[PDB]
Amino acid sequence: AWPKVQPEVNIGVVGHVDHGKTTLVQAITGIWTSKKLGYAETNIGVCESCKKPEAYVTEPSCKSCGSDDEPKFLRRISFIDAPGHEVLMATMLSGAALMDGAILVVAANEPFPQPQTREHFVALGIIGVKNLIIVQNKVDVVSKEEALSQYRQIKQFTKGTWAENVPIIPVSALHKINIDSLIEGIEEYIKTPYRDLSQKPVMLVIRSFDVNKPGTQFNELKGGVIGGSIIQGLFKVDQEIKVLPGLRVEKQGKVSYEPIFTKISSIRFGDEEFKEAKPGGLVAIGTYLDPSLTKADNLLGSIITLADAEVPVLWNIRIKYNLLERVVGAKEMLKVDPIRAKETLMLSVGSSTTLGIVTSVKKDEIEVELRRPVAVWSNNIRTVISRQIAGRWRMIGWGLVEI
Ligand SMILES: Nc1nc2c(ncn2[C@@H]2O[C@H](COP(=O)(O)OP(=O)(O)O)[C@@H](O)[C@H]2O)c(=O)[nH]1
Ligand SMILES: Nc1nc2c(ncn2[C@@H]2O[C@H](COP(=O)(O)O)[C@@H](O)[C@H]2O)c(=O)[nH]1
Ligand SMILES: [Mg+2]
Ligand SMILES: [Mg+2]
Ligand SMILES: [Mg+2]
Ligand SMILES: [Mg+2]
Ligand SMILES: [Mg+2]
Repeated sequence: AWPKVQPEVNIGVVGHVDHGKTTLVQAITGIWTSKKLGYAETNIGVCESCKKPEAYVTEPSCKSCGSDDEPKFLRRISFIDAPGHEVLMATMLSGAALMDGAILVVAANEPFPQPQTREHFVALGIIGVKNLIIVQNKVDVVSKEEALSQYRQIKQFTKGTWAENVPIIPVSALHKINIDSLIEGIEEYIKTPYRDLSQKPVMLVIRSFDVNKPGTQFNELKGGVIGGSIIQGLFKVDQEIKVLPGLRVEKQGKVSYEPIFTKISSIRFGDEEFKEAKPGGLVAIGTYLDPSLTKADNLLGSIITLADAEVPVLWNIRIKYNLLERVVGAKEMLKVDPIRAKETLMLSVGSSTTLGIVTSVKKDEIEVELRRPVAVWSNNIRTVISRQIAGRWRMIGWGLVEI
């Protein structure tokens, strides 16, 4: 049979709203994710007797190509499908911190390139998720020649760009057409990255919940669960951990943050239990925390490390920054203005997003006073910078958080 193992790689699914991201994930995994960020897993195998791409399978069966032989197991993979709506760009940025590679979904029956087609694309480039496949979705609704016409636009768009040789794979997610070619492309272009498991364990938090059913007996109350993805190193059951920045405290008009210390009581990927958690997949860390602390994604944006790790938790940061020429996600083309002092910016760092006031601007560096602190677990940490333009937070640049 096939091993029951954790997913070993995270594939983002991004692109403009309604282009078919969620349907594409369902086409691949059989799972419909109504949750955003959405999440789903599948095993991937190959029938070694049969010809490709239909040799690739997402279940342990080669019936569809003749064999009663079991297909060779290749790996378990995970999809993170980001929301496409322009107002949800911050959520796309959080999710991108979790991605090892991405699929950019482009609807074949809409004029390319749409605003979030562009914004998601450049966001991926900035944060370095460059193992990209471009998927031309909804080909079922246009003629071959119309699809090809857009194909050459996509090629024109990526030319002269880091994505110049990114593959473009046409499919119908809704009617499940040419999905085998996408799976073959996933194996070819989105390899599982090398993981240095000696690095200090860091997990980025995107969810937290109280898993207790209603009216549950108080002696019966399970501890809080925290969901996210392990970004480096690995965690084990019964490891002493902390959540950073942690818990916000009133005290009584002056707000501060206190690290939350706890212990890993259980580890879970999907519905399977494990003893360890490594990079790849969305992990649910069980803890001894009061469920009231982890209710309703309360800890989104936090990180988790071992209890004794040294981690700066900063209310002021220095960023070595670069601005985009123009505001890519806007409908109307707009040039980005230089950072000005005393202007509030939105910073995405890991899975967190937080507002700050610019206290210093230089050609290559800004300093900002944060409304809430961020945990900075490493020296070269990419941040994405957004400005409120048009009543809406728009990506305008990026930087390195300098410590
Ligand atoms: N005709 C056709 N419709 C599709 C395809 N994929 C998605 N859709 C439809 O497009 C709409 C938006 O799909 P959805 O996956 O929710 O888009 P998302 O916002 O990017 O996640 C839904 O009505 C889908 O049924 C496709 O391959 N062909
Ligand atoms: N590690 C761990 N995860 C749990 C436990 N109970 C629920 N989860 C996880 O928490 C999430 C929400 O579960 P639900 O509240 O829908 O039952 C799921 O990802 C599930 O796997 C648990 O006892 N230990
Ligand atoms: Mg969706
Ligand atoms: Mg499957
Ligand atoms: Mg197949
Ligand atoms: Mg990555
Ligand atoms: Mg067609």
